[PDB]
Amino acid sequence: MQIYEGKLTAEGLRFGIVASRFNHALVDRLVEGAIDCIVRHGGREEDITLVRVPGSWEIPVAAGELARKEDIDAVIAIGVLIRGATPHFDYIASEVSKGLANLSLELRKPITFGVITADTLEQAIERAGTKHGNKGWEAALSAIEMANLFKSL
Amino acid sequence: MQIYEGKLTAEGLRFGIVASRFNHALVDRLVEGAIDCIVRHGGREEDITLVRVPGSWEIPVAAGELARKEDIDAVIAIGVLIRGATPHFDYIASEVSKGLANLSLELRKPITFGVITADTLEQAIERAGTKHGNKGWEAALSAIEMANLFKSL
Amino acid sequence: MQIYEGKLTAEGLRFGIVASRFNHALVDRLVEGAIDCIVRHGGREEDITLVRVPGSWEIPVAAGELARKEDIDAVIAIGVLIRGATPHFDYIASEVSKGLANLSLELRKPITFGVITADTLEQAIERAGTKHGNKGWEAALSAIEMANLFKSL
Amino acid sequence: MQIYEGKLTAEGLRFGIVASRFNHALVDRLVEGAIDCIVRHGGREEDITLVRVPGSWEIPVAAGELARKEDIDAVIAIGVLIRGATPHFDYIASEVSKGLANLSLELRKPITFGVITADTLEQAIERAGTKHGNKGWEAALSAIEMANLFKSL
Amino acid sequence: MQIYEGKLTAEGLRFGIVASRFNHALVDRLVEGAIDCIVRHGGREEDITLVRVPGSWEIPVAAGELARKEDIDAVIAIGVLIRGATPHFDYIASEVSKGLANLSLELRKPITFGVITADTLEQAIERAGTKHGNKGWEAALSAIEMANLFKSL
Amino acid sequence: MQIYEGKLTAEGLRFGIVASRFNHALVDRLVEGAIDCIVRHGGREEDITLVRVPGSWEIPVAAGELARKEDIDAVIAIGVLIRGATPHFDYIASEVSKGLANLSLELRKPITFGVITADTLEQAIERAGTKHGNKGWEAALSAIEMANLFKSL
Amino acid sequence: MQIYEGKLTAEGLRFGIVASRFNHALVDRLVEGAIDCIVRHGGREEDITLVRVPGSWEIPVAAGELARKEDIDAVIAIGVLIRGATPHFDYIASEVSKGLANLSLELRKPITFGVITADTLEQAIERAGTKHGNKGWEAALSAIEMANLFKSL
Repeated sequence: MQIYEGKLTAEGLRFGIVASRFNHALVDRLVEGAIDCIVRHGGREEDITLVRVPGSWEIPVAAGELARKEDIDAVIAIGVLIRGATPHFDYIASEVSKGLANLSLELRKPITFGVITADTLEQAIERAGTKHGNKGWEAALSAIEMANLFKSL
Repeated sequence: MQIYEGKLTAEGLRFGIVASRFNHALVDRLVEGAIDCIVRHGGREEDITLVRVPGSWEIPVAAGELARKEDIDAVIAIGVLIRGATPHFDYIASEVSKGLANLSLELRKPITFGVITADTLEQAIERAGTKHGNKGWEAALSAIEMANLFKSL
Repeated sequence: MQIYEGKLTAEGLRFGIVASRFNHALVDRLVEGAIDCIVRHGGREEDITLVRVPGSWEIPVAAGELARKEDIDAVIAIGVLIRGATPHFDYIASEVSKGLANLSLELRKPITFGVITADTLEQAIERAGTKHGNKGWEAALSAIEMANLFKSL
Repeated sequence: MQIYEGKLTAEGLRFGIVASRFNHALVDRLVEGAIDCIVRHGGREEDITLVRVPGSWEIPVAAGELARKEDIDAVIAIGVLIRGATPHFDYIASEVSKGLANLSLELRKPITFGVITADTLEQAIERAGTKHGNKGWEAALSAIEMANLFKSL
Repeated sequence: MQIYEGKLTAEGLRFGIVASRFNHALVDRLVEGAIDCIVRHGGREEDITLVRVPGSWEIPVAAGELARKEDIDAVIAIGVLIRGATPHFDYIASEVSKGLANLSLELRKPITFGVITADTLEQAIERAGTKHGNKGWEAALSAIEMANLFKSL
Repeated sequence: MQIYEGKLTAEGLRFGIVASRFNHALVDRLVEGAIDCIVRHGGREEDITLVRVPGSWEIPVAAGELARKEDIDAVIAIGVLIRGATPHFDYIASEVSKGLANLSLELRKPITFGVITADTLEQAIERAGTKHGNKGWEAALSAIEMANLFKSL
Repeated sequence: MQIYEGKLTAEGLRFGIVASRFNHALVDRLVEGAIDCIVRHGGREEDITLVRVPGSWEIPVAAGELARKEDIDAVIAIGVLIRGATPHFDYIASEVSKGLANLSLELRKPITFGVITADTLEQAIERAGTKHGNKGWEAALSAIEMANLFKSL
C-alpha cells in the first residue's frame, strides 16, 4: 500500500497568512501563534507573507491573491467571528468558509482554516491562546503538514 | 516577513455602490454613510457610481456589472433585510451573501458587504446610523482599505 | 456622482415568466398579477413568454432556457412552496433560490424571485393577491425596473 | 402571449432512472411507481435505463453520466433518506439536492427529484406508495412533462 | 449657510496620547488602536507623543501638560476603569471625565475621551479590540476630525 | 514616537502627605504604607512632610497649602470614608475627590488619591493593609511615578 | 535580554517512553501518539526506548532507570488513571505525579507528564486521541522542546 503523509518540519516552506483586523485583540494572538509555529518548526520568518484585511468577509478575496503566487506553498486564513444580536454572523461565517474551501479546490493548494467562529466572547478567548489552545498555531501546523504532503504528492 | 496592508486614504480611488430600494428609509441612511466615508477620507464624489436596484435579491447581478468595469476599484453592496413572517428572509439573505462572495472571487475585486440582515426593525434602525453605527459607513471603510491593499498587491 | 436607476415604464420590454403548476390555485393568481403589472405599465402582452413547469424544482432549468434567449430582457420566476410535514420543503426552497440566483449571475440577466416560501397555507394565500399583496406583481415590477436599469447599463 | 407547456404523453420519450439501494424496501416501491407512470402514459419500458447506486450520496455522480447521454431526454433521481441520530442526514440531503440541481442547469436537461427526505420511517412509508402517494410516480410525471416542454422549447 | 467640518486625513497632524497603566492588558490594546488609526489615516508615528501615567486619576494632570504644548493639535486620553466592590469607581470616573472636559474648554484644544468606564471585565474586553470595537481607535478618529475642524476654525 | 514615563525610584523626591484623623485605626495603616513605599524606593524620610487634618472634608484645603510649596514634588492625600446611615458620605466623598482633582489641575502638580471610599467597615479594612493591599502604599507609588514623569516633562 | 527556548525539531534527539499497561486500550493510543510526534518532527524511531510497566504506580521507578541513562535526552511518562469507587485513585495519582516531578529535579533531566488523570471513562477517551487531542502526542512535543532547550542550556 502506497502511503503519503506530511512531516512537520517547515524548513524551506513559504507561507501566506491572511488575517482580518476585526476583533484584533484576539486575532493578533492567532497571528503570533501561527508565526511561532512556523519558526519553531524550522521555517524562516522571511518566508512568511502577511496580508491584513478589514474583516473576515474580505479574507477569501485576499487569500485568492496569495494562493495564486507560485512562491507560496500554503495559505493560513486567520480571523475571529463572534455571534452578535442579528443573523449577520451566520451569513459571514458561511461565506468565509465556503470561499476558502472553494479556492483551495480551484487552485489545488492547501488553505487552512484558522478562523474562530464563536457563539460568545469567552469561547473566542479560550481558542486564541488560552485554555483551548491557539487556532492560529493549529492552522499553521496543518499548513506545514499539507505543504509537505503536496510535495510528496 | 513581507507585510501587505491597506491605508485608509481614498484619494484617487473609484467606487461603485449598489443600493437596494426596499426599506429605503433605512437604506438611504446607509448610502449617505458610505458617501460621507469616501469623501471625508479624500475620495471624490465624482468618482462614485451609484446603482439603485429594487430589492436585495437584485444586488448581486447589478454588482456583477459594476465590478466588471475597469475604472471601478471596489464595490460596496448596500441593503436592508428584515425578517418577516415566512422563511423568505432566509432564502434572500443566503443568496445575496453567496452571490456577492462568489463575484468577488470570480472577478478578483473587493466587494464589501453593507447589507443589514436583521431579525427585527429595531435591530435594523440600530445599524443604520444610530446606536450600533452605520453599516454603509463600515462597508465603505472596508472598501477603501481593500482597494488600497489590492494596489499594494 | 454617476447614478444609474431603472424607471417603471415597460414600453418595448420583453419578459419571460416561468410558473410552476403545483399549488396552482395560488400560482395562477401570481401569474395574473405579473401579467397585469406588465400590461398596465405599458408592456405588450404579445411580448410576454410564459413557460409552465410541474413544480418549483423545475423552475431553474426552464428559466435557464428563457434567460438564454436574446429577445428576453428579464425573467420572472413564479411558484408557491408551502412547508409540509417533512424536511422536503427546505431542500426544494434552497435549490430553487440558489439556481435562479446563480443563473442570473452566469447569464448577466435579471431573474426576479416571485416564489412564495410559506410555512403555512394562510401565509401563502396572504401573498397571492390578498392582504400582503401579490408576489407575482412585485416580481414583475422588479423585472421592469431591472430591465430598464440594464439598458441604462 | 407565447405559452410553452408540456403534455403528459410519454410516447417516444427515453428516460434514465438513478435509484439508490439504501432503504430498498421503500426505494423499490418508488422505482415501480416511476416505471408504471412511464408505461401507462405511453412510454416504452425498452426506452428506460435504470442505474442502481449504493446510497443517495452516489445518485448525482451517476445521474451526471446518464444525463450526458444524447439518447436520454430526462433523468429521474430516486432514493429514500430517513433522519437518524446524527447530523449525517442533513449533509447527505443537502449534497444530493444541490448536486442534482446543479447538474440539471449545467447540462440543460431536466432531472427530477424523487428523493424522499423524511424525519421518520412513517413519513417515508407514507410517500412510497401509501397514504401520501408515490414520489417515484410523481417524479416520473414531472420528467414526462419537462421532456415534452423541452421539445417544444 | 457656512458649514465647518473636519476631514479624516491625519497628514501633518501631531497628537498627544495619555495612557494609564492600570488594567494594562486592555489599555495596551487601546493604545495600539489609537496609533494604528493615526498612522493608517496618514499621520506620522514620529508626530505622536505618548505619556504613561499610573492610573486614570492621573490622566487629567498629564493631559494638561500635553495640551499646553504648542506643537500638539489634539490629545487622546486612554484608560480602563472597571467597577470594583466599593464606590471608588464612581469618584474616579467622575473626576477623570470632569477634568478632561474642563481642560479642553480652558485650553481651547480638543481632548478626546478614550477611557472605558465598565461595570464588568467582560464589558471592558468587548470595547478594547473585540466585539464592540476599540475605544482607542475611536478616540483617535475623533481627535483627527477635531484637529482638522479646528484648523478650518 | 516620543515616550514619556516615570520610573519608580524616589531618590531626591520630596513628598507631602495629607492624612485625615477620622477612622484613624485605618488611616494610620495607610500612612505607614505610604511612608514605607517612599523609603524603600529610595526616598528620604526627612524629605516627607506630613499634615494631619480632622476629617476627609479638610484634606483639600490642606493639600492646597502643601501643593503650593516649591519644595514639594507631589502630594499624597490619605483618608478613610465609610458610608453611614445618611447621605452624608456621598457629599463628603464627592467634594474631597472634586477638590483634589481641581487642585492638581490648577497647580499643575500631581496629587494622588489614597482615600478609601467604602460602603462597609470590612471593605475599608481590606484596603488598609489586608487582603486588598494598602491604598496608602498605592497612592505613594503613583506619586513617585508622577513626580518622576513631571521631571522628564 | 538573554532568551533561551527550544525548537520543535527532533533530529538527533533520543527519547525514553515509560508506558503503563493498565487501561491499555487507551494507553496504546497515547504511545502511538508520542511515537508519531517524535517521528514526524524528525526523530528516529530507532532512537526511542519504550519501557512497559504494569500500572501507573510503577512508572516513576522505571522512569528513574531511563532518566539515568546518558544516551536519553528526555523521558515521556504515559499512563491512564480513571477514578474508581474508592480513594485509591487519589493516592496513586499523587504519588505518580510527585515521583516524576522529584526525579526530574534530582536528575536535572526533563520528564514530561503524559498521564491522564480522569474522573470518568469518557474524559479519558476524549484525551487519548479523540475530541480533546492526545496527551501522549502533547507530552512528546513537550519533551522535544525541553530536550532542545536543555541543549541550548
